[PDB]
Amino acid sequence: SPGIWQLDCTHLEGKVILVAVHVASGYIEAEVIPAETGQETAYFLLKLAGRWPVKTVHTDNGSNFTSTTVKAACWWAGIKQEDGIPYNPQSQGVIESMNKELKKIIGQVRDQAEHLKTAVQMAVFIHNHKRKGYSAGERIVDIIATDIQ
Amino acid sequence: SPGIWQLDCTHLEGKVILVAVHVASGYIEAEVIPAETGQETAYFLLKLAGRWPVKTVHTDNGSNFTSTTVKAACWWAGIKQEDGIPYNPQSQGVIESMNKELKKIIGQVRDQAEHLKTAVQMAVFIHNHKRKGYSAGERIVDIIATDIQ
Ligand SMILES: C=CCN(Cc1ccccc1C(=O)NCC1CCC1)Cc1ccc2c(c1C(=O)O)OC[C@H](CCC(=O)O)O2
Ligand SMILES: C=CCN(Cc1ccccc1C(=O)NCC1CCC1)Cc1ccc2c(c1C(=O)O)OC[C@H](CCC(=O)O)O2
Ligand SMILES: [Cl-]
Ligand SMILES: [Cl-]
Repeated sequence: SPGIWQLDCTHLEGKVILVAVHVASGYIEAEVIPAETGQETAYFLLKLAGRWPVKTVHTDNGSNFTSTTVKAACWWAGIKQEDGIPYNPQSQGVIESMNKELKKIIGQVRDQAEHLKTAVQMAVFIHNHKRKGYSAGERIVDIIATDIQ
Repeated sequence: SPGIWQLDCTHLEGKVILVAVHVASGYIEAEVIPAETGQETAYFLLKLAGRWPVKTVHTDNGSNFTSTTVKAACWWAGIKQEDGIPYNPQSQGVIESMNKELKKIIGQVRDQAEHLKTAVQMAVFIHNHKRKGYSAGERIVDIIATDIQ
């Protein structure tokens, strides 16, 4: 569980927001891209895995699961690439709610930036710092530190 | 010191590599940009502070210290923006050595990607995972978790 992440792709303003969620904590990273491609996904995972100890990624769709570019990045970064089938139905709901939450935050900050990417990074900040009490940022660090010890 | 970061800018292939170093751990994040501008620096800090609890940033030069765009991002993200004067001369040496190390790693991976940005992210990965025995990635998480507790 310390090492398990889930990919998630959502759309706004004719652009794609690619999100990785640390399952156990709810901590996220995100970026705006013109379109989801294998190359964009591969690069995003390479970034993520240099920053956090990513053991397993549940891909967001079959195209990213299939993509040899994505598989190559997962190989490079030592990530187990897995499907994203919601064997637990709770997971669909969790991601749906998360996408709705993020879009709400982006709306709340949208006038504070010209570019969507800026607003998305503001939303990442607010999401990760929000106390639910601990924040997602606190939880991911505690979970991983506990694992290291 | 859990919240103290240092900016560092280095050049390769006619491009700029912007680096943030977590001082106590040596953990890094980095990006390739066409040129250092206040806007590029501001966006980079916004990303960083959404991902780690950034309390203080020692800016890499006087232009980024002065920049009202950089100050705006530091205001937004709750970061204390400070100068980067090496009152401790060991700071110069540490950064210079870090730049040399990163460039060495980039060279070792350079043929594994067409684009410099990919090679830089590979270098970030290798640097953060390298055991020196703990890695910088382990050190940052331990330092921050101890602080939360
Ligand atoms: C078909 C993929 C292209 N490329 C093939 C390649 C080209 C030359 C040498 C080796 C390899 C190779 O297969 N290397 C092993 C893989 C394992 C991790 C690298 C690798 C790559 C992937 C994603 C990227 C890249 C790059 C790049 O070549 O730099 O560049 C930035 C781009 C940014 C996101 C965006 O713009 O979509 O994401
Ligand atoms: C002079 C800065 C331009 N901008 C002014 C602005 C424009 C409209 C509304 C508010 C504000 C405003 O001052 N907001 C408060 C600040 C506090 C954090 C945002 C803000 C900004 C900064 C860096 C960026 C941006 C953007 C943007 O407007 O989206 O866009 C992506 C760009 C990517 C890096 C690159 O390409 O250089 O980094
Ligand atoms: Cl945080
Ligand atoms: Cl790591």
